[PDB]
Amino acid sequence: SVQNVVLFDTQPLTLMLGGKLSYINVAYQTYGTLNDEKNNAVLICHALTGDAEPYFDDGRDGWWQNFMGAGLALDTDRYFFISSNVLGGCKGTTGPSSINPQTGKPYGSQFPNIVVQDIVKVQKALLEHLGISHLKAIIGGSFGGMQANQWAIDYPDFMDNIVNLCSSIYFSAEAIGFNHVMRQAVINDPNFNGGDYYEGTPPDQGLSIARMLGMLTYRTDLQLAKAFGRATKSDGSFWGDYFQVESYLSYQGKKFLERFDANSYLHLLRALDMYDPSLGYENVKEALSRIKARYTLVSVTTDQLFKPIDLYKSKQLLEQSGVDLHFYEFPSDYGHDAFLVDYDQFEKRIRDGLAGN
Amino acid sequence: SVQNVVLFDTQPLTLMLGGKLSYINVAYQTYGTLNDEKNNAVLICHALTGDAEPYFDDGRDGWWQNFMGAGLALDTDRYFFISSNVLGGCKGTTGPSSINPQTGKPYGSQFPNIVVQDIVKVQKALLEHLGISHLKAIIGGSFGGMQANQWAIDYPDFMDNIVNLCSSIYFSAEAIGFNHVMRQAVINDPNFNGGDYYEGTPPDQGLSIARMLGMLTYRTDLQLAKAFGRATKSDGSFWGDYFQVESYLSYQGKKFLERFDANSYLHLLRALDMYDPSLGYENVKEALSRIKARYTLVSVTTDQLFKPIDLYKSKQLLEQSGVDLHFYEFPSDYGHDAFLVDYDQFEKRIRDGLAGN
Repeated sequence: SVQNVVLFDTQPLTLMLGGKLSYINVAYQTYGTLNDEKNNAVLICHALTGDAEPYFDDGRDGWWQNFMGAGLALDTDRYFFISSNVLGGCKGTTGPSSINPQTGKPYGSQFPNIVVQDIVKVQKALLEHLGISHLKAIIGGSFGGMQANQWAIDYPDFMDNIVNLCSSIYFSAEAIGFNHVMRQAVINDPNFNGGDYYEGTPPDQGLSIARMLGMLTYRTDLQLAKAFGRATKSDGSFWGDYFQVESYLSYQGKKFLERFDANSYLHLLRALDMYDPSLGYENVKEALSRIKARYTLVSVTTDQLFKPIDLYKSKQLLEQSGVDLHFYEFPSDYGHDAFLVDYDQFEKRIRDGLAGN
Repeated sequence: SVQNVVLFDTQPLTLMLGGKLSYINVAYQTYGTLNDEKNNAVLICHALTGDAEPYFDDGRDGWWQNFMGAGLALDTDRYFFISSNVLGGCKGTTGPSSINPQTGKPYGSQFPNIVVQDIVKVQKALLEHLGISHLKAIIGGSFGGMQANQWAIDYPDFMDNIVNLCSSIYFSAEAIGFNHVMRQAVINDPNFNGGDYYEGTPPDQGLSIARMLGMLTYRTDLQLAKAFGRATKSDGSFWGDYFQVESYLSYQGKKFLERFDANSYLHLLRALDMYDPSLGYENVKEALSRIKARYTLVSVTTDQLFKPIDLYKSKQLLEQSGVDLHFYEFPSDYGHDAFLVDYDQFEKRIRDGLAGN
């Protein structure tokens, strides 16, 4: 039961890469109870395909369901959580599928290019609307960790703690490569129509293929060996699903189409791979030297997307700027998805991160 | 200047998965001089996108150019090398782009499904034609290593030495996943026309995307970080090439179209991921227990496609069947491509492998 507010109505959002957006709807949810001191507020930043709803109490499973709730690491008895769909998203916050106020048709190909710096400005405006003037913590994994990192730079005294799970401050060359293949799969779909597909058939073939590729970067080869190995589908096909792992990828690629928009996927992939914490500052050292928060950074050693090399490059850059840094690492079969799955290994890191330990 | 011979004319090749092929042209090349004892013959088996020409002496660069020649690891002063394009290929040996003798049009969608067991039967027939009744060695990397492995099983006393570089006897679940995405990229190209595209526009979009994905599995993230890092293209585009790594992938994907056929790519991907040395035998242990050759297996520890987990699973299976096994491993920035690039680390392994050391 997502909440909504229209912002940037009387003054547009000026985007880092140029051009502007007006009448930005922000979809968001809150959980728990803000205390009298108002000192227990936590911002949750979602990952690439996440949305405003990490948790439900009524029987549904949110994207962080088993990590969140009464007495759990994301403790709804303790904190007041705010979670919002990013600018450029497709689950309520203004994105390329939204109606362009200037045309009455979806933005589509006309949606401006956005970066994490824009996304966090929208989140700041939301918190201003909600009357939250300081945060106990900001927490996010993956693309959400980049949002948390950017918050730490842009609003250095606004939060006590930053909890960055499984992200680096720069995306690797190889990871850019995967994003590139995913974008090209979408854009070369015969129904893409340059991004203006909303009045016709959507680019389902390309988006489902892109999603399958993304999924192959999110866990580990060991996890897939355990789940499927070389099990075969009973009546498979050579040019379709023959192995069980192929069946699973095809099923999940198709299921993804029910919940995501191709243009949003393109815009957020580019925000992710373009992310540069130095943008708007003299250089990265100057940007990171702004950070005053207690900063927790967690590396999964088996992550195949944000690999240890990237996490260590980030660790070094943060240390070089004198960040109050607390770095932790461990292996997980779940690789990049571990921050969403491996509660046993993340529980203490999250609990301690939020609390200032 | 490839040589050609038509085989399986008076008796068709019966394929493992059913159905038959007649009038199979085999494109091949020989190098060096067969000695009077005829005991210096070596079969080279090419990898997924390789062909019959690993070497040229006239100025051109073959696919194994810097490893091969006078006094080099693949020593053309010492051995008589035979190299042939695989069944299902597109560089001279009968494949889906070849004319179907029964229709006068390319096989296309009518090309039968093939496996490594079929490919090696064609190679055996070629050697019979050439009057080679025993080999000093068989050598191949990647998909070529699978061909070498299969030779060792099917014709156990036909060769002294087997040199298997960077392949396992089974493809992993994750690796199957990548093949699946690559196949779907091709098949969902608007010009694929179910595989019968030869009279129209070829599926260039899908094939170039598939190739880009393949390339991201063939080296290492470190190698890409060294080559490109986050360097940008001077006048890039958001939905096209923005980073230098993207430019490179797009350029190489396009260049690949000049030399490869989409249907061949599909057929060989399936031969690779379906490869099962137990096929036609009671089980894998029975199959591998047939091997009598001195068997060299090399693992690149940084290989991101045939990962150490797979190479060790293979090592164990070969040992369990009492194979005369000689296993070596080392890291390389070039990962799966190291057997084609990293001469410094492969030179001794190849030299020793061929010679019976």
